[PDB]
Amino acid sequence: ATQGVFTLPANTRFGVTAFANSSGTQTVNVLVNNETAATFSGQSTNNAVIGTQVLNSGSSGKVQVQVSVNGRPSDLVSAQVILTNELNFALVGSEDGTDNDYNDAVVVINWPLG
Amino acid sequence: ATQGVFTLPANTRFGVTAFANSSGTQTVNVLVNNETAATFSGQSTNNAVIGTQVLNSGSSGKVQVQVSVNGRPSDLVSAQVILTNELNFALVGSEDGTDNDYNDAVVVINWPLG
Amino acid sequence: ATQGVFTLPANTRFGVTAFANSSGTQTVNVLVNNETAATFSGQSTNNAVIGTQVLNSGSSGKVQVQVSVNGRPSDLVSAQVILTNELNFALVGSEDGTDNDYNDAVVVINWPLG
Amino acid sequence: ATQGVFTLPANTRFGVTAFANSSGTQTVNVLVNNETAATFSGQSTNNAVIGTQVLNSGSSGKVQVQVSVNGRPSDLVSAQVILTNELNFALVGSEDGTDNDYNDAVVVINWPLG
Ligand SMILES: [Ca+2]
Ligand SMILES: [Ca+2]
Ligand SMILES: [Ca+2]
Ligand SMILES: [Ca+2]
Ligand SMILES: [Ca+2]
Ligand SMILES: [Ca+2]
Ligand SMILES: [Ca+2]
Ligand SMILES: [Ca+2]
Repeated sequence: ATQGVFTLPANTRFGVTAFANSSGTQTVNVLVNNETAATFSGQSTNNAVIGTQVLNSGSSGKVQVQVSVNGRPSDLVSAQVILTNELNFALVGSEDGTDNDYNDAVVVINWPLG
Repeated sequence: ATQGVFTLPANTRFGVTAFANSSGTQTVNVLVNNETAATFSGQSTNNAVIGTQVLNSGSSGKVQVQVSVNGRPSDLVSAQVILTNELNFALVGSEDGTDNDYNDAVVVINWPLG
Repeated sequence: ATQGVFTLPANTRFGVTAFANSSGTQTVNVLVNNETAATFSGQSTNNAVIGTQVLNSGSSGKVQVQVSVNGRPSDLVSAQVILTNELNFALVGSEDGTDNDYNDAVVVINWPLG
Repeated sequence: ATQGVFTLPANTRFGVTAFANSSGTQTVNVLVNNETAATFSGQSTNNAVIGTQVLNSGSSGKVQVQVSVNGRPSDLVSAQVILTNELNFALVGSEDGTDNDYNDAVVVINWPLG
């Protein structure tokens, strides 16, 4: 199934933050309406917060997270969870190798802000 | 129901990261086996990271997130989500007022690391 | 925080199913736009299905689950989870006593159908 | 990533329930410790409960859900969510065709019981 794709409410600010847990350098791209809106990278085996940014979901509300290592797409897992019918988290994990820890880059999207 | 309390596997490293979205200064305390292990404080209405840390769950695995504003506890909402039977997120939102956006401090715990 | 309240897409069929795990007879009410749309009542300590129904979310999309035992409201916990940006679960647990298992009535709402 | 595989606490009763939403007849197999423990089949486009059973997770705690339609494996999506650190849901959706609704067979596992 497709993973790392989320429909947000239109014209809404959201946070996106990425964490690294890998010997390989992670690159995280965040697309809004199919155009890159943020890119983060780093290399940590201790959960470094390699990047954070505030974005707007725009007219479409379509947000996509992609992760690559050495130019090769990682395998993604994702879900969205909503608490008290108000607080939203879109969650992504990724695997760059064979150990299947799926933490090599972790991406958290949250809304609303403010 | 109790919120913000999570049982992690014992003796496991985990990440904890807090974001703020409120005019009030947020104080996030993270307890491991009922003792304060980390504390983050800050103010933002733009989802700023007010702190991040890596902790060990210890012998009990018991982790609790508390959120307060000027010493008064916020109302918490939380859940744990597990992707591909491996990647864990413990998620907390909090409300310091009446608008019920539950984003005033947002706390993300993730494991495993490395 | 309020629990057991969910905003569904409008005019959408959804499933609602209730399970019981308690010495007490559970009464589950499902409200659509603040009006009772289904009521399930039964008793089991073995996860028996006490009711299942397909309902329409109507013009508002507002769906609320209430649980009581001998007329006393149970304490609720809830969340919504979305898989592959398409498959939705609205999940409710409830506690009628002191053991905090939160399984006394378990309610699963799923959509889309068909 | 692997989907439909869950690690439950050992020697624990759990509920497993399957719903159908497809023109094709669904076959759901539930494995405990790699051995078939339950099997459900049926056709519905109205969320019929094609099976519900209480099983024991045994010494391993390993539970796997497989879904097929006239012998062809469906593509699976899955996640686990835990509410109030007590109430567990393991969720599976499946796609047998081209529309990517992922509801063709829906399987919900819940624990603890009683
Ligand atoms: Ca890895
Ligand atoms: Ca890793
Ligand atoms: Ca607020
Ligand atoms: Ca706020
Ligand atoms: Ca109980
Ligand atoms: Ca019970
Ligand atoms: Ca389908
Ligand atoms: Ca379908």
